[PDB]
Amino acid sequence: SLLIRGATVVTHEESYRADVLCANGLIQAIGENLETPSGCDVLDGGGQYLMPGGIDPHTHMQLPFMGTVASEDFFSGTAAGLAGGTTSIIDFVIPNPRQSLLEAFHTWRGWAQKSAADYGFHVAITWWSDEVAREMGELVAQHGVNSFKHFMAYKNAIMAADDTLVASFERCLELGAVPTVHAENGELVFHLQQKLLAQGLTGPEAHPLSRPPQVEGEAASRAIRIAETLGTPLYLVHISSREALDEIAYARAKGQPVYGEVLAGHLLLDDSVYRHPDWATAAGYVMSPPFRPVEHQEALWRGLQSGNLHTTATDHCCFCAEQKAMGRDDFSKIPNGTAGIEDRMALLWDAGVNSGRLSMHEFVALTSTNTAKIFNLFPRKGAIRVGADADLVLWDPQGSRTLSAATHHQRVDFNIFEGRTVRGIPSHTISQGKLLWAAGDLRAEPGAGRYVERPAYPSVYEVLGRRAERQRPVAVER
Amino acid sequence: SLLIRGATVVTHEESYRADVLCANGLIQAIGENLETPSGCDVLDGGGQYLMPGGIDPHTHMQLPFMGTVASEDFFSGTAAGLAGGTTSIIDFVIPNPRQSLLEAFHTWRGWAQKSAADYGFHVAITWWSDEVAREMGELVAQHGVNSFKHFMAYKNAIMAADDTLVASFERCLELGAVPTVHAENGELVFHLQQKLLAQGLTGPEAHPLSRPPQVEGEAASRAIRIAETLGTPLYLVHISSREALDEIAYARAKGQPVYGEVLAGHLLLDDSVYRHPDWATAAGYVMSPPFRPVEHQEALWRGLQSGNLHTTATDHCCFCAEQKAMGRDDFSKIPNGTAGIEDRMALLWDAGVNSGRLSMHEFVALTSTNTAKIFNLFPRKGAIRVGADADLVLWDPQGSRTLSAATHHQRVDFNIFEGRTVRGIPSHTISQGKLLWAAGDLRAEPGAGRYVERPAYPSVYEVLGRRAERQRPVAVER
Amino acid sequence: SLLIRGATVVTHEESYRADVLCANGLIQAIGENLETPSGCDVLDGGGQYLMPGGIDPHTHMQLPFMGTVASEDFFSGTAAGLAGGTTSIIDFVIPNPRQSLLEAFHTWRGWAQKSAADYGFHVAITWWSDEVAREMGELVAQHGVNSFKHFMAYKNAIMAADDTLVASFERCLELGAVPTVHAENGELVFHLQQKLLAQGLTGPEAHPLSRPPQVEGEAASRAIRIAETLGTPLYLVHISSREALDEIAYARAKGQPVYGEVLAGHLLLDDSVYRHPDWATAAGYVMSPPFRPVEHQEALWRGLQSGNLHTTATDHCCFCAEQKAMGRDDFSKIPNGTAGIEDRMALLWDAGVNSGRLSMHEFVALTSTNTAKIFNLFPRKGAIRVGADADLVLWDPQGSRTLSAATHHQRVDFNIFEGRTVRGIPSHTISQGKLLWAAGDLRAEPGAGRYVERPAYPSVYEVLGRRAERQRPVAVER
Amino acid sequence: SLLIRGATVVTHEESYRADVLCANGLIQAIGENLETPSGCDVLDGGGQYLMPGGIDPHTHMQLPFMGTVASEDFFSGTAAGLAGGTTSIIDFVIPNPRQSLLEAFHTWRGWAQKSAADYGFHVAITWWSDEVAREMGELVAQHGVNSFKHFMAYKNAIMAADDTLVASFERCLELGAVPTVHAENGELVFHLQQKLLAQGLTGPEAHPLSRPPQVEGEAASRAIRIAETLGTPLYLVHISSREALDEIAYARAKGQPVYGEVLAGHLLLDDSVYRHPDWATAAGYVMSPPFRPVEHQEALWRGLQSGNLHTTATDHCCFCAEQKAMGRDDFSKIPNGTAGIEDRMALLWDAGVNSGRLSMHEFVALTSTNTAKIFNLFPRKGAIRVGADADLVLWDPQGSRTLSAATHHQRVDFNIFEGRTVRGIPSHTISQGKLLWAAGDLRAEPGAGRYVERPAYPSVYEVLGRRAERQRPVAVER
Ligand SMILES: [Zn+2]
Ligand SMILES: [Zn+2]
Ligand SMILES: [Zn+2]
Ligand SMILES: [Zn+2]
Ligand SMILES: [Zn+2]
Ligand SMILES: [Zn+2]
Ligand SMILES: [Zn+2]
Ligand SMILES: [Zn+2]
Repeated sequence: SLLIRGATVVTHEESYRADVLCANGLIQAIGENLETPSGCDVLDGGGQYLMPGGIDPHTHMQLPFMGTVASEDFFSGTAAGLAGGTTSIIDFVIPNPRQSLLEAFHTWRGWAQKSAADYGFHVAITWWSDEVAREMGELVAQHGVNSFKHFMAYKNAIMAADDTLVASFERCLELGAVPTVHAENGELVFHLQQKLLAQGLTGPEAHPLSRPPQVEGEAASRAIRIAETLGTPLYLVHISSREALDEIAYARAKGQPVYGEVLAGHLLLDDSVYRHPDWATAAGYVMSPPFRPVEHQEALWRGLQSGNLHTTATDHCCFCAEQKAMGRDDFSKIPNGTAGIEDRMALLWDAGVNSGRLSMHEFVALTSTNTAKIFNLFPRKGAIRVGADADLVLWDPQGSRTLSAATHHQRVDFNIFEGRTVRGIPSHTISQGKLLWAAGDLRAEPGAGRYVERPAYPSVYEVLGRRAERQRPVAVER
Repeated sequence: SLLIRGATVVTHEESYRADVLCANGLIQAIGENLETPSGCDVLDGGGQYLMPGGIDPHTHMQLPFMGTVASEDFFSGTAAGLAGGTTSIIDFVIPNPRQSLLEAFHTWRGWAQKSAADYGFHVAITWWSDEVAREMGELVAQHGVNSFKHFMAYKNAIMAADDTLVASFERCLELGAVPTVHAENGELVFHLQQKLLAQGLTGPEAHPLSRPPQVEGEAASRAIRIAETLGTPLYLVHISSREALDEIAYARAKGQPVYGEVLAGHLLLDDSVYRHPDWATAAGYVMSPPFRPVEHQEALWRGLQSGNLHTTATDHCCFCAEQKAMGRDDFSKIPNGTAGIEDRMALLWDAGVNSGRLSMHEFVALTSTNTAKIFNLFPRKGAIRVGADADLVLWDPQGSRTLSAATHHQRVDFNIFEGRTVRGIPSHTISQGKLLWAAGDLRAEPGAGRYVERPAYPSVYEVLGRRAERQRPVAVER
Repeated sequence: SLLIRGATVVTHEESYRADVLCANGLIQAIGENLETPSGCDVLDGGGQYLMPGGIDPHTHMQLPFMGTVASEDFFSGTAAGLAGGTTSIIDFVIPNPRQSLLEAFHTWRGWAQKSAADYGFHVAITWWSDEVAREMGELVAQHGVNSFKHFMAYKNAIMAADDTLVASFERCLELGAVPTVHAENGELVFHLQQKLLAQGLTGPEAHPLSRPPQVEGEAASRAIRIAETLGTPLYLVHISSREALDEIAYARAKGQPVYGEVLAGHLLLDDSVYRHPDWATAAGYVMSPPFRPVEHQEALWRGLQSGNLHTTATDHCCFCAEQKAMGRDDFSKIPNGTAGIEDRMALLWDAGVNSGRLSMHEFVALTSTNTAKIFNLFPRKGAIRVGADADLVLWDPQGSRTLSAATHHQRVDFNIFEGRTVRGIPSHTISQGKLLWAAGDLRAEPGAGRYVERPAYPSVYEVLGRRAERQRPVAVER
Repeated sequence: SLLIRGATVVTHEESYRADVLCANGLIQAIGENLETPSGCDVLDGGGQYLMPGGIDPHTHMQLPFMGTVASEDFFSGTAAGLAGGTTSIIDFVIPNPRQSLLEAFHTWRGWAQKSAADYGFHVAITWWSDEVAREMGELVAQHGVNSFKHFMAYKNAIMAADDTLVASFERCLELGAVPTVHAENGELVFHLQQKLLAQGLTGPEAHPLSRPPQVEGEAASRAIRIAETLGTPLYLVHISSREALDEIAYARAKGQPVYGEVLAGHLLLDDSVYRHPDWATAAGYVMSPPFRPVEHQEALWRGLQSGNLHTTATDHCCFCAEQKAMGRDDFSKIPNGTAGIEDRMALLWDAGVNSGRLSMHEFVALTSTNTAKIFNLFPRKGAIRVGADADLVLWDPQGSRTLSAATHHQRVDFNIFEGRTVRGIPSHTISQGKLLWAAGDLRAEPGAGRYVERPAYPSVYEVLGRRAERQRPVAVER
């Protein structure tokens, strides 16, 4: 039991002064001057904002990938998220091609058991068969999964060509699941990788050039039009480019339910990082899609302000220096990914709220609420109201923090925002009504987190069903 | 006290089964299986949706205009809104040029005392001076006004040119008031009127021709760029054209807070109505901006679906055949306006929700919540939650109604949708906790409604303030 | 706008020939041979007195009371007032014991929405608690209330005992509010009722005997000495007895601000009405305090001439024959109250001015100006001057009226001055600058009236503050 | 022309912030921020109260009386008033017995010529005849007299017995004039003087004992009951006693128009002053009626608070020590009279307003407005309104003054309030639009004052006529 007193509550749509009482993992009461019940502890939020805790819908804790295993595991990752105000995640079960989805699912459940805060899974469709379709049904009905990931890159690995995307998206529709997509054209990437390697361009500066922005635009257009065609919603992960974002706006402008995710890295970093002359420094930044020329960062902010990008995530996929160095003589073999779970909320607040680019309300929407609506977890999560999960962050608008690999809780030796100072930080993080992060002190305990099931058929399927019924074809009499 | 039992509650975000208890003007409790307190009636809403009652932010009850007085008054018009599910209105105080705003405000407050449902005012800036600027402050500080209308058409009457728009918008920023605008280029309208009359085209068929869609798009661009330049939000009334909508989309794509209102008539009728062979019929459709060719309807529906249009309203401004007939020999003298307060919600439900263009949540957002947020009345209005005003509509998705001047409650002899049959209707309407419409029985009572005051500084001005500091000029030294 | 021409202006202090221009709710100009602005209507007031319209600070429109509801509602009652030259009222919010003051105020505000002329509210303190005290402060700071009513009668219902009277009067002093009192000793009344009923004396003739004059004198004494002890002003409603009037005179002769109100009915009728041979007719007169032996009348006229009574009112509280008949076998169950709003001015004029007891100036003082000063509405009301509200009555000293239920506009089947003919009548009544009564034609409109907010700390509080300083207790050292 | 800027206007009934513009002897405008018209001087009234100038309706400038002539003359007396905030006086024409009234009038007009501020006369009826009766008519019709003084004391000089009172009062009624009376029983005074002196009690301490309070109460009773009987108003000068005040209260409580004037001396001093061991000090206080035992002072304050005393004045009748000393061996030969014209307003303000005994509005009523109303000069005087005479005083509540014969401007060697310190004083005094007292400086000019006519029939005669219509006695037939 925990009563937060004196703060201003801030939701995705309003702000008001009120105390919030938590017990048994839930919000119990919200109102002015509530009394403390005996047993309960008190937290003074005077001068602070109390917001729904962050949901990071894009994590890869201890992912085996590109020859190795991410250096952050489910506990260290989730604990670091907590230190940064993030209170739940959604990670990805990634079966190898031809591996049973269910078997990969149970393996991933075993790995995620050590989570310190709430977690769930998307499941990736890395090959296709009747078995796959059947196992998707089983995951939805029995394992609380309602979203499936598709990768349009990684040729001769896990790439889904059209036949798969069509068949899988069709199945998603049958199941009321949300297809999500990593959108980059895998043929062009493969092709550009070979050509650049053949020219002797082997360093990280080659990485951006192996996948310039139109490669992402193309795949997005494609995913979106497959989606339009089969009558499914669509969530595109890590949008980095104007081209991809413009495809998103074009589709929403026709009334299509398409949602975009953006990472802080793509909002704040440009592709000059990859030309850095220290190898390890430049490789620190190697992720897909890569950081982009500067005109792209402002397009993405505009996307957030105009309602064409809807959520923020980190794609938290950590590799240490020695692991990155696997691609020392071949950039295509640098394990791809950057850390960011701890730093998402602060970076977005600092660059977005302080600048007056975003409101506090949009900050909540973009850090928790939209993700929760999209994946059918609202108002269980991403909401301050009676009966909702007690996942909250007490935000100190004038608190200072300098981001650094020497000081972060992320178990990785590199921070893409090394040396950056932000104003506005999580002074306290509450998960399941417990205080897990309190002014410098992290109290994450392995296994405290719960697996979060997400029901099928978010509400967008209502609307889609009325549309499909309205446009059912009818034969000419004769 | 009134208990609405057995319905599905539908808000701007979600749908869930619960009972809602109203008393003393407010929603007191929401939940399943609520007990009936002693002395409270019960309403059975099984198989029905219970939604916030509609807010129509654009009405002109008993307006004196174009040489006469609108045939619907504040009583009959609010009563008619109630019969159609609309529970509050915002109307316009329109001073003559050189007439004191406070004086016209007090005349309109006198006329509105007969309202049967909650009501409020925007106040129009029809001329400029220091005194006008002073009176604006007093209206905001003392009389619950937080928005000011400007007309960009009506040359040689109430048109505001650039010098007034600039001075007034600047005053709005200082006061935390939202500037709203009627966007048509008045010089062009004037020119084309003169020219059509010179050509010998004096009939109603000449009206759309006198104000083609680019005249709206120009003026929209202008007011929008003025707003951008001075750092204010902007609300555009009765957007009817692709051109204006495209200007709004363009502005919003750059992060600018621009809002757009649309009428059901502009969503559903085209300009063929002006060619009707019966003079009075043609004249009945005469309003500004006029009905447009079909491509514009489609573009406006997509606007609603993409979030570039935000509110619905009616521009409820009623004149009977004998009043319209004042322009018998000169289309420019036909009093401009049509009726719609009663029909807005069902028109929109029937066209948007049954077709699957809009979800029920977006219907709620477009008919109340968004208006409420924009004008700083949320969650007092547009919300089903404890403490909120008990303004509600119970909606029968299988009910039917044919729109007709023979049977509508609007005190006017013409309906622009004569003969249209809708499916999905308001079975019951509740205002201030009272059952004012019940399945064919209208129980509106003169005077019952309250003047609704709207606090200044909706949250958008906070964001703008931070934005302004960030982008302030900095002198060169040295 | 309204030009009243050729009348003699009669105020609380002077009479002079002048024309009076009304526009925008207010008196715009006063002067000899004013010019008629175009659009303005002219009212010919030749040979008439133009006085401030009547204020009746004691009404109970549609009161639920003694197991029923008054037959006059806020529209019918205020329309009737207007026809009788009365242009505004103060009515009473009467919470049930243990009911929130705010909740009652809100209910009453909704019932008064239908009022046709300006109206206000006193709020009754019918029980006591910290929350009552808080609510009193809120009514005063936000809801325009500056007077609180207490009942010393009605044992075992809403009686305020001495602990409540002290606690409330002290709270009124804190808030700059005026305490008002219904002064009868509830315990004596309770006791005499039981006694008379046990003797089998069940008819209306018992009603006066159940509450003889000394019961009023005692309560008045008590409320006055409480007020004196705590340092507050005091207003005593409906003074009917020599004894209570002598208590007011005694207090005032020691420099205490005590005000007294009187009804025309206690000026003009005596207790023989209760021995009427027709049950229903005797019952028609039952109100509290009841009508008195005849020497009380003459004492009250003298109160008015000496400045020991200050206001006139009606305690307008209407019950039809059927409702009175609820006490057919038990006088204590006959609903208490009589009608008067329409008749007060003419009755006072005819008995007071025509006989020469009172000057015309005293008549204005007693009918509007004093009430206005006492409750902090002077000179907004009860004054003829530029800028005051245009609430005016045009009084024809040669006119004549026979009072009758058959023709009065009060919605009740009984008039306590049935068959009385008066000389000097209101020919026209103007409220908010509109002509609402005119030579026999009532043109009152539902809802037209406005809620009139009354500020705290009328000027008697400055004097009491300096008194209190001079009387401060000085300690002796240790 | 004089603009008085930034003061708070204080009247007999309200206060409000406004400037006041005077020109041509008159108030021209009253409003917030008035422009200084050219030619006009400006007076900074910031932080001060602007009030109608005092009217002293009881002065005896250079009166021949008790074998000598009053040491103050019309110029020095009116000058002194100005310095004390008094702007107009009413003095007395006192003809000798058998002397023509017109004759004494013209002499007194010659005397009053030198006045520095506005002045008028009452005329004393010191004997009776058909000629006296005729001349009274002439004085009212041609010389702007509307009030006649009667002396009930001074046996064997100017005393009017009952037959003169009756005939003069009846004649006042025929002419529309107001009877005023010095009420002491002359026979009892004469007897007591004789008896005190035969006892050898020749000192000033015998002076009070020669005319104890009941001698005043008796004459007041008698004057009142004459007025009542003949149907006239009545103004009683210098009331000093409980007894007389109680007769006033009793008469007013029968609805009779009787007014009471009081002097600061009788509010503030007691009879112990006549016992001072120094002869000439004790003789300084000798006037009629004498100062009284302390209980009379609190009773008079209460008469003022209760509305049984109506005006303040001074009976300004100055004699120096050597003239007083004429009664060194015989108190009955001490010329009677004290000074106070200069001190009235400050004494009343300090003792009445600072104490919280009176409001500031009451202070204005008591120092000018009621006198004005009573003698038919309202609103020419005693009023702050457009068209009134610009007689005004600017009051500095924080100013201080110590009253001394050594420093006052009154041309007399004695001050009955020597050494008394007052808080609240007139800083500036304006008469006929001109600043005559300012910052400690007097600028009075001999002859500047005008003679002020008072028209007959003040409105009290309207009420009285209504009564006399109703007293038609009717013969018996059945
Ligand atoms: Zn990816
Ligand atoms: Zn990823
Ligand atoms: Zn418009
Ligand atoms: Zn409009
Ligand atoms: Zn009562
Ligand atoms: Zn009452
Ligand atoms: Zn005298
Ligand atoms: Zn005298």
